Amino acid sequence: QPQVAELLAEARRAFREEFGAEPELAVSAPGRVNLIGEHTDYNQGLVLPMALELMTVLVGSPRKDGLVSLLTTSEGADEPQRLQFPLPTAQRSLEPGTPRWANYVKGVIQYYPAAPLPGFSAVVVSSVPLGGGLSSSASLEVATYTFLQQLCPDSGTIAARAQVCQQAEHSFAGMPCGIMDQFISLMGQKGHALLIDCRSLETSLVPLSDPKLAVLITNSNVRHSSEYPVRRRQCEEVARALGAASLREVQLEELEAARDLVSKEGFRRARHVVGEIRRTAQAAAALRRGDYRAFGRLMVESHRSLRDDYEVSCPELDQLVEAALAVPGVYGSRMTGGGFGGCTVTLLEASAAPHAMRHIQEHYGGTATFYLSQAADGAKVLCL
Amino acid sequence: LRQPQVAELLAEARRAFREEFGAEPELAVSAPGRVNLIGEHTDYNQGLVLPMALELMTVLVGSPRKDGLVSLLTTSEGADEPQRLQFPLPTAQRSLEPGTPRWANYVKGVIQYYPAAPLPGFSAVVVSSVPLGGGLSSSASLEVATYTFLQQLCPDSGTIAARAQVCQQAEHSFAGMPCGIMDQFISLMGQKGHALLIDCRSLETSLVPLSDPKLAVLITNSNVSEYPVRRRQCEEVARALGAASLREVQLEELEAARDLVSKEGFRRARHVVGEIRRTAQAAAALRRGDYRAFGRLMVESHRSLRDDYEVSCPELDQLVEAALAVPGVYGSRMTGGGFGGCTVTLLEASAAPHAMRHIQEHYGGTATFYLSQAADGAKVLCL
Ligand SMILES: Nc1ncnc2c1ncn2[C@@H]1O[C@H](COP(=O)(O)OP(=O)(O)O)[C@@H](O)[C@H]1O
Ligand SMILES: Nc1ncnc2c1ncn2[C@@H]1O[C@H](COP(=O)(O)OP(=O)(O)O)[C@@H](O)[C@H]1O
Ligand SMILES: OC[C@H]1O[C@@H](O)[C@H](O)[C@@H](O)[C@H]1O
Ligand SMILES: OC[C@H]1O[C@@H](O)[C@H](O)[C@@H](O)[C@H]1O
Repeated sequence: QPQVAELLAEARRAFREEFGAEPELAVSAPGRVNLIGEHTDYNQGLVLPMALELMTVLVGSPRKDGLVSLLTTSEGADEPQRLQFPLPTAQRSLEPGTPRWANYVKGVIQYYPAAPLPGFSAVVVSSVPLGGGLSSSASLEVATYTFLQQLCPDSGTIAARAQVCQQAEHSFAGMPCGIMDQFISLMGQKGHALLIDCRSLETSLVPLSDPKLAVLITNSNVRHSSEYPVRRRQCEEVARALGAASLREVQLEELEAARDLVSKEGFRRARHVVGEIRRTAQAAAALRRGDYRAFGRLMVESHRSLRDDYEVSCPELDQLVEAALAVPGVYGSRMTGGGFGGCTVTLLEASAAPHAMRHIQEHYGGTATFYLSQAADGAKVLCL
Repeated sequence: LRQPQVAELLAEARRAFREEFGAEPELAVSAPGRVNLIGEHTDYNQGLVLPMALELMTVLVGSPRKDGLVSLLTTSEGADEPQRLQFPLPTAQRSLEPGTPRWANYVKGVIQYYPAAPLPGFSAVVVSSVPLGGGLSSSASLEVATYTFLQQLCPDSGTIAARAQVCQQAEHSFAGMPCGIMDQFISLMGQKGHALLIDCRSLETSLVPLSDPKLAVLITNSNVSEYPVRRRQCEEVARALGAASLREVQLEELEAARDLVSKEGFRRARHVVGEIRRTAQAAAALRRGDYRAFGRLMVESHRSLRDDYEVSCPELDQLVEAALAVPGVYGSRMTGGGFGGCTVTLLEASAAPHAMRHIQEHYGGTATFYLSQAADGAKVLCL
């Protein structure tokens, strides 16, 4: 996978060809994979993501124009890959429009809490596959936010940055996500997974640094997204039915006692959340002591839960997981992200990765892409 | 009440570097000081600590040299004279040695133990808003700033923890101060708006949010060793009880071994076992926002540090008592090694102005105040 220096150079060449000068500021923000703890973040639960070596790099310079001039080199983006617009004012504010990819940067600008924000020129380069479930969106948003910090440093907390980037995805991209993706992109540490408590936003670094251990990401290359807001609504319905603020304050037994207060579908939805939250806490402890096969088994429980109770999996994802579990050296595997496509995360012995890639691909009714990634750092400034 | 900003420090550091070396510095770096909310003298006992990084800071600017020489200048007034120094890099033949001035030992030690090569010569000026000798770990601030600087000359491979241990080894061998890992760890690991619960046995770390406009952290500098003796006693008591460190001992088991240790040694161990338990309790109190409970654990810590560990002094005890009389104050205690230094006070934000007035008026000396938030750890500054 491409490294920051190679990407930074690509962004510099493109900025030169496009604007005639060298960029003055450089910034990067990684993608992410969730090892376990799915569909718990908007339930104030626990998550265990790690930052990927896949990355977004932004280079640029301030302008006197009050204008924003943007260029992205990613081919999978909505055309046109270039866009320019004036800075928002108290009079007129930015508006979500076309091209779609620029809405992510527009939103971060609109909700940035510091002033005065100058105009700027910038080019975007990325090794994060757009729409593949590794949070290219969050990578883009956090990169933009980190870039704006160079033009106009902010005062508030890191959590505010995550919430600023999340607000943008809500209002300008129309996707009501949780804080997880933005948070891991901001808070990742290389050679570590990040156990995130989405109620208190307290953070715990769980070491992930074993040359014998590999994390295999498999993209199903499918994306069937309209049920995510439906699941979010169901969980809230069950929390009200039980007189609770969120499903995090609910454990299985209390859910069992109140079975008749919620719908049958609602009960299965809540059962995943309550069970995933505990599975996540168990996986963090298992990972601290190096119990990889225990962690792998918790990964498979998560997948079963996501497949049957939460119903956000799909045949492609299910087929990928089973093939992965047939390969020797695999500790566990499951879908990651929202579901209905996207990627599969697999914990396995590093030596088994080549064979795992061959076996998974051969038993998959479709084209599969693979990324072998280590735990990486979060957003950072790059000195040019 | 006083606190310089990063840009002001960076600008001050370049002016000094320009006046001294004739060119603009090429590299810039920063590393914060620290205040320990609770968990004192437990770190080298494999215990728990709850520090936060301060807005008080060391900024280092410099550039590589072709000389193979190191040229240093610090503008800190409390620094050992002379504040200018030049010396050659360590070689396979001759290695650096702790000499004079004392302050140069901190950078020399980090240089000697830096794990990467080849290290070029460099010029650098140090500026700092951390009071030297005030208990906010200016030493660790200087070391971590240095380490981050050398990473610019020659990036390292290892982990952040490895960087902390290099800076800790430097303080041991070149400063003659057998400290624990806490100060180096927080200077590298701090995150703004967060305290760091550090398990000094396993090095597990938790970022605990500290971001409440209703809550203020008041640091009081009294403006005023025995440390290696305390570390020795703890080791003396741990072997006597057949344990690797005081962390594996609970209060009741220590009472059984009363005849196995000296009277002083028993009191030392009683503090550690109780401080470790208080630190874990204070972190839990913080998660639920129970500031009153957190303040009480802070005051118990001071009592323990004053009576059993005896690392406080009359000035600190006077500052702590005055602070506890102020309404809105949750608790107060000494921080750092002791025998002087600063006092940390958790209080209602609205009470800060009165607390500073009350403490100052009832203190037999001139006191300095810092109203600080949890700050970020070491970072590179792009010039
Ligand atoms: N580097 C980039 N350049 C331009 N647009 C981007 C970039 N990264 C993401 N986007 C926009 O965000 C989208 C990613 O949306 P999403 O479905 O959340 O995928 P992911 O799971 O990768 O975040 C793409 O449709 C794209 O338009
Ligand atoms: N920025 C600086 N410039 C010069 N000397 C410094 C600087 N920071 C620390 N020192 C030196 O480091 C020492 C700090 O020692 P220490 O007793 O640990 O105090 P603290 O509690 O502030 O770390 C001082 O004795 C002083 O010589
Ligand atoms: O575990 C499901 C996750 O799905 C992601 O796509 C979403 O952005 C996150 O907020 C989280 O809900
Ligand atoms: O709480 C006592 C502390 O004292 C400091 O001076 C020391 O550097 C730290 O490592 C820690 O032991």
